[PDB]
Amino acid sequence: SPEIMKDLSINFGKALDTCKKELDLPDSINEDFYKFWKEDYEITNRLTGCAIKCLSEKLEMVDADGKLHHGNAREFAMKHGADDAMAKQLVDLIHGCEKSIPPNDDRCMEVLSIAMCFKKEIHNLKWAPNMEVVVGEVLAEV
Repeated sequence: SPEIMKDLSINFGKALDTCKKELDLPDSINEDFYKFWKEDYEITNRLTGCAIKCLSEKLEMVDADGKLHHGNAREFAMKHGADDAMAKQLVDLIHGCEKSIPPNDDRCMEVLSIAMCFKKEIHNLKWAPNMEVVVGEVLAEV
């Protein structure tokens, strides 16, 4: 029973814009980017990766509702559907990936490879939250 959108896409939008300006990303990519977190495509671009990071620091302009924060998605993921067991599994996975990749330090690369995994797996698991929670996840991670 959709028909909402009080102020979600807008926020994430202003945040993405600020980045594109600081990251210099042609809008063309802004669109293709959205697709990635919805299908199974891949932006495979160290740049689009830094973006995911930039957004994290933007958390202030992202969702000030008082839920999504560095190391806190459980609440932001619960409002959508990722309840306890879920949010826990979601975090236990996104993090599991971090525990999988070698002890690196390339946030852009580490955050990129995980995004592809965290989602892929969830897709074959059984269900799948909204691209929203998924984002607040990679972001809240760092």
